[PDB]
Amino acid sequence: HPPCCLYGKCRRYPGCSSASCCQR
Repeated sequence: HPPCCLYGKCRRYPGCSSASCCQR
């Protein structure tokens, strides 16, 4: 995947349900 927190914020690339901007 690219950066999952792009612009700080939580975009839906494959397996970024465990990015940290996604936790909120």
